[PDB]
Amino acid sequence: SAIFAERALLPEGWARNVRFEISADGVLAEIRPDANADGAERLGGAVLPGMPNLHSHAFQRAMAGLAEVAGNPNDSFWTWRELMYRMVARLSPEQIEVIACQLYIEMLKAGYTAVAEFHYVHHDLDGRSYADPAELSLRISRAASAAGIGLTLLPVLYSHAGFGGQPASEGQRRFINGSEAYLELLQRLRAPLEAAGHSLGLCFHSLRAVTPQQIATVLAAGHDDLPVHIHIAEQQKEVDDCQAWSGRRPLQWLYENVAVDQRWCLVHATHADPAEVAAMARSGAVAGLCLSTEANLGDGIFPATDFLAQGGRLGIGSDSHVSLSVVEELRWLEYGQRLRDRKRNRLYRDDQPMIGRTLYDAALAGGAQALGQPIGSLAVGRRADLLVLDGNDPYLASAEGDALLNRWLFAGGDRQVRDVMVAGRWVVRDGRHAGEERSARAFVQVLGEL
Amino acid sequence: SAIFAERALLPEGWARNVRFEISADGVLAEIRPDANADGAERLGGAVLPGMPNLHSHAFQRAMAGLAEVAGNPNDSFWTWRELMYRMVARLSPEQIEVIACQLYIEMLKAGYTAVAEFHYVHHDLDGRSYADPAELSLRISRAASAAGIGLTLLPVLYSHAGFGGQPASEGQRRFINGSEAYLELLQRLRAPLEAAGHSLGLCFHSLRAVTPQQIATVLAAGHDDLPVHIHIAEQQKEVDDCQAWSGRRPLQWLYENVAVDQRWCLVHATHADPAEVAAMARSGAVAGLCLSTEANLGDGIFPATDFLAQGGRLGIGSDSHVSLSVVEELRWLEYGQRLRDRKRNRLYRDDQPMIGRTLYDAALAGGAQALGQPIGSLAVGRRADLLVLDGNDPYLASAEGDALLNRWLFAGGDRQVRDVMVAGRWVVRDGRHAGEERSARAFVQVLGELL
Ligand SMILES: N=CN[C@@H](CC(=O)O)C(=O)O
Ligand SMILES: N=CN[C@@H](CC(=O)O)C(=O)O
Ligand SMILES: [Zn+2]
Ligand SMILES: [Zn+2]
Repeated sequence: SAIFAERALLPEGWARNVRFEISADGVLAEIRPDANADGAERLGGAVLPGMPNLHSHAFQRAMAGLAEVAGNPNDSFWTWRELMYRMVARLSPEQIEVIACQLYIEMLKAGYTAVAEFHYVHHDLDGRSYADPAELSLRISRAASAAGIGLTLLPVLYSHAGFGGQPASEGQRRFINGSEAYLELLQRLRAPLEAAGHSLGLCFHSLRAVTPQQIATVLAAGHDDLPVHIHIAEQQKEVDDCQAWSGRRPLQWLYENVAVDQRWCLVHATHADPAEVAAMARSGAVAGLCLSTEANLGDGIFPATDFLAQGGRLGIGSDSHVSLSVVEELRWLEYGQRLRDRKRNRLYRDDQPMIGRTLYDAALAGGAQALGQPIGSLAVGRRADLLVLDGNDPYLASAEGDALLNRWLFAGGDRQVRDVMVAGRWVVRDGRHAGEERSARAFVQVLGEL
Repeated sequence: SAIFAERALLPEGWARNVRFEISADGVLAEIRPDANADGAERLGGAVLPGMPNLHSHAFQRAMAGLAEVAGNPNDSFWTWRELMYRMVARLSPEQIEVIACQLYIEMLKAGYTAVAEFHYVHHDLDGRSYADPAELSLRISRAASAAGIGLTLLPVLYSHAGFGGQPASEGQRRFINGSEAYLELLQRLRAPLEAAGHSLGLCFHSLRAVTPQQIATVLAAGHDDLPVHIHIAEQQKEVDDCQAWSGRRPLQWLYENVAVDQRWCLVHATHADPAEVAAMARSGAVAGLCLSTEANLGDGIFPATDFLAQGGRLGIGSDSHVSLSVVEELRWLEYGQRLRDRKRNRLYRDDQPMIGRTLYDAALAGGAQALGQPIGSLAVGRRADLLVLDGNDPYLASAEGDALLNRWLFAGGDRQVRDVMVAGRWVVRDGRHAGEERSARAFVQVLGELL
């Protein structure tokens, strides 16, 4: 089928009167600027590539905002995690699926067209495996199918409570697999994920949760085409503990011991010294920045200006899902750099002075790379994932090109996203998703159960 | 008239089945918890007092988001300011009113029910006064009335380009009044403002823009019942320059030379050292925190936890209007403290662990004080200014009490605000303002004219 955009952000920049042909399998087949609409569906506003969400723990949306209660004069990431543990202890397979489906609907409405699910809840309530060990992974895939969002599933290897292979704690029992069970899970998942059109990646929870020898095992297992994700250097405590264990910082240790490259997504990477920042940018790995969660958890501020100046690659994730907003993540990525430096206009390129466009270009590319999917740009052969902004909005209607990105990302909000397409299929129209009522009804029931 | 809420945040806390009686003049006449909804409008979700917006420069909304372009390797507040000066040089009285009306509609949709307009654009393009010196102030009052938002107009005394009574620059010419002209402007405004149900306050632009003697003149002029607002200590450069001028920091200087009290709103106050924070808290002045604008301009992070812990009073303002969101300001107020300390759950009270409720309670109280209006709480004798959240939203519907505030402020957004009432009149219903279509058409045309 064909769609027609008066304005669209193409790989070479903004274009006018672009007619897109989309094949039956949801792939961009033809892109012609300066064309006639000729029968094609005339879109209602400016068209951009959809934004990949490169980091998600779906079930956490259920408790989003609920952990904002002072129980200590020094509440932190670590007291929060205790609360997150107590909540994950109670989740049934059915509740996990309902929460995921609801979350993916909200993601779509925000302009996220594909998600990397960093999925570590594997087993039953007492830590025993389900009859089908892939139970919860399969439910995540079905939820994504139900919402219609792109999906890279990252089943997570989690084995230990801390550096040096500390025994897993009771709070972590639903997460735990040895390497053999983990590799078997990856194998079980190939057939169903392939049928769904969904993607797969390798994933270590963190250097706290797996041993160096386990990393070696998984990396030698022959899945050499898959993305590799890991939480790293999010909290100073992890840095300190790594130092006491190895005499190295986390990112420093990773680069000394593992052949980190473009396959890799380093989630957070918050506490990266100048040498670590340099190593990251050189490697072509993607920094997975989750700005709203990092602020919510008091993680700190990433050295994004230094990283970007050295050619670093990044993308955004909603992580704990306290925020589901492309606008908020990109805006406060920039604003955090401004608050630190006490200056404006921090994240731009030598060839691109526009801040919004710099942020959007970056997150699109990093996100696509991290998910391992053919997305993040409107070019022939890429998947037809896109969003349509509000053409009747006075700020956007009066703006042109990159000025329009600035109006949206810095002066506007989520409501300016009106229509959302994933793999050639309209999943949000005029702010509405066809599954929203049914999902909200099931979701509110689950919230009551929790 | 009468409305009925299944849940409402009253001054004593959350209550159920609250019937509100509203007088003909839009004042809360009776508030009855655990009542029935007979002959009263059944409200569609949780009811909260409306949020005062304690600091606004309306015209800046027209340029919001457009100054996000690297022009230098390390862009400054002062390069932005020159950019703002460039648009102000073009604004007509009509454009001013149209921008303000549109802005105030958007504010209402976000849950802001009253605004303090920190208004310093006074004169014609060449710096000469309009035939009616109050022309542009009156335009602001007329726009607030068209939107239906509560208004405290703060005409700004602006006389100088810098400490020590430096001559004002050409770019500042539309702002400039001497003390006597400013005081006459205040007198001219009293009748039309009261006729519209609007309030007035005293306002000095900053310590850079007025002299100590001008401050003394204005404060001695007999308007002892009005709020007093001032931009202070926003940028490190102002701190450095004040120090070079007086041997004192800006807040330190103000407290040493002026009787600062509960009438005062100190806008930004970002660079406050420990002694200055203590003096602010002890004085009962309101800190006017404009979080989105402060982040956008790279001002820095206010010591909100230290200030709050000592009994400090605060409220929020949208300032340059890059953001129009009660959610965003309160959320990033807390989050800024989290990023600085690398800890969670920062702004709480000894008697209130709930972060959302701590933030809302504080901003309501400080906002109301700073505006000098009878707002900020649902109590008999206060104005019927309120918002209704979305009762169909699954996050809110499944929450009770302060948990509901946490879901909204930390996990939700502006769209959860559905209905908004100011002075007993519905001005937003189901997310829609009746004047939005007319306003947007005039507004988009003005944007075309300016840009
Ligand atoms: N924001 C971090 N969340 C992590 C916590 C961890 O790294 O242990 C997690 O959900 O597993
Ligand atoms: N955020 C700063 N705005 C101020 C600038 C100033 O203090 O000169 C203003 O609009 O007057
Ligand atoms: Zn994570
Ligand atoms: Zn201001």
